[PDB]
Amino acid sequence: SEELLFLDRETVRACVAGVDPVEVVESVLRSHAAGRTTLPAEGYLPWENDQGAYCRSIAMLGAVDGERGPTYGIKLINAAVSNPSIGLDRAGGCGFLFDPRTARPVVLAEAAYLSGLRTAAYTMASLRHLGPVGFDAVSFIGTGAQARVHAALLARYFPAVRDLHVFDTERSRAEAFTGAGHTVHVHDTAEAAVRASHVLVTLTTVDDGYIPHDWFRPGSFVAHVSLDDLLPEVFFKSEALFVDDLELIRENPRRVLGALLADGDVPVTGSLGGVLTGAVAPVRPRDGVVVSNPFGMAVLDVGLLAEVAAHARSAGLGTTLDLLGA
Amino acid sequence: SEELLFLDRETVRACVAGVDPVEVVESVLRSHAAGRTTLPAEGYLPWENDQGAYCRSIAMLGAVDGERGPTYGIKLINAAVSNPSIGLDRAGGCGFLFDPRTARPVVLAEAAYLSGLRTAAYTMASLRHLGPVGFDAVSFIGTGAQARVHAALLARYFPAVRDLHVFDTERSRAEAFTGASGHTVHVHDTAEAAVRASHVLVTLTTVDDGYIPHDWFRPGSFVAHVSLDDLLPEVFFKSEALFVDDLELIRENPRRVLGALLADGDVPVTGSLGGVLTGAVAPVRPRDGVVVSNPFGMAVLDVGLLAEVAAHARSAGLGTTLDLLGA
Repeated sequence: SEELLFLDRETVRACVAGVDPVEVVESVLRSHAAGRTTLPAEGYLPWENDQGAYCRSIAMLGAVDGERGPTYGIKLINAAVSNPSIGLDRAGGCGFLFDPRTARPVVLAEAAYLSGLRTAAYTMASLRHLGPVGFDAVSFIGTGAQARVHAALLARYFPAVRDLHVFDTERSRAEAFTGAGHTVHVHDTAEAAVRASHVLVTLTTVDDGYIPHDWFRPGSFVAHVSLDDLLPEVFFKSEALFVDDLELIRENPRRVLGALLADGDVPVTGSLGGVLTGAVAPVRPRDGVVVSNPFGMAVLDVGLLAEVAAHARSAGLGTTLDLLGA
Repeated sequence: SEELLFLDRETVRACVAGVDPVEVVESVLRSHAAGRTTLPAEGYLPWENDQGAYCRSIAMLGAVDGERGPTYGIKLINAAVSNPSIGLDRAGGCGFLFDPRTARPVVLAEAAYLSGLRTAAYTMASLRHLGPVGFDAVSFIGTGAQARVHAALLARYFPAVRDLHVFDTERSRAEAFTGASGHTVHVHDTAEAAVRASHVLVTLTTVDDGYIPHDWFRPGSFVAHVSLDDLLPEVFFKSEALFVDDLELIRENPRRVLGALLADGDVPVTGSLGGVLTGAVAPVRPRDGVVVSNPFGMAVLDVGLLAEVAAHARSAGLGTTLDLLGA
């Protein structure tokens, strides 16, 4: 017999509602800091569709030798730059978990929601350890699927947050955004949104940097999820600068922090994993801006899918696919 | 709005029955020779299970611009060396096709059978062009899932083959091996005895060290080196001819004996089977020596075959729709 536990997006959502995704992200970060994760070279398949738009499949294997037992899996994320044009999310795809004994794929999950949830759970972990204590407002630049899942996790982990201050270059999207106990304030300018609070999450798709140091209040934090919004001076003038994995950042010099690392020394304080293990002291905002610049690690998605699968099994959720059919 | 066409093993089996897998492999090999493929590096995740046995996941992406236009996909194939000793096929996994316009996964198939089928189809293509003509015997070293599908394709593509000469380090596996209905199986008690019993050998083991010297081969012999680590270096060096699938791809995996030899100096590589199929290199059939075929294995062949299977499934009304989103 050859079987797959199949978890569609609505099932993955239900499982995430029933587990602690921030606790899982912190556990995998501690495993990674201890050299107890494996992130092999990605499979990368680029092409151009018939309307000459950039398309790709990225196959991201990962292993966690973690705080329960070993986990093995893959995240497969595919994107077409032309998808939004025809009403589709840019990215879509699937994740598997592998049986430690037999290496068989035993779980298949929709993965594009789980990818956004992983990113938001890292943001929450970063705010817990490195953010201002007690912030009651958050600013978003960009108000799509990523803002919705960040807002959902703010309601779970930061109930003091009652006000979201949003800007989107697509004004109609900003006006449609409702969050998750949240009053939404739509601003005419990115500047107004940043100045309206002590906590910024950038969730754009921009290539050109535009956020100067001057926009931040003293005692501010930015989760640089979109990776190309902050001007170089913000990194150099930062009160503290925390990454997920400095080697991943250095290997991606098309993003501004990676580009700066190739020009010479940058004042990187450390990794959030380093903070979680006690290898580096946390720095919360006081006089300046604390910058969090995570590249994103598929070992987080593998760790989250293992927790989601364990929940699905004990709660009898999802469908069994027979791979043979007899 | 996120639907997969799901093809289980028996459904894939049914589809392969109605297509020409060797014709599909030859077509993709010609596309590959012309540079109308993309063959990224394979993704590799190895580990040690709690029995202490070698396990791995291999993620193999590929693209072909061929008979159905551009095709994109992946084979995810995982193996544990311990599986057979607990009564499971060594390898299992899944394949996808991607939409050319959106890149979304749109077909999911069981892949272990179709993996074996692709390997066997390349063996048949290699025998058609580079084998002895009219051979009526084949030897196998290793008698598992790979040998069963090789025997299935011998029955279709080389009906003259009446006798299979087999050896397995576990004789119970060799005794269990039947081939297809037109085959007589002769179990031999050593790998040498199996090799000397015919002029065509397929190595289907999971060994890491070479043991087959040049001396074992009759003159006018052929070896399909599927298992990649069975032949000693002297077999490559003394070969009457030596054909690869992709010489650069073999170069980039020095773990395997041919790759290792290319690292150290000159090896008499004749060319690729794709090169034979397009006319870039002359075929050499066995005459006085041994002809060696050493295919590393290329995902573009899996993607081409899965595209042909998926088109057949649609036409036949086979497979089930999965919803990736739900209610």
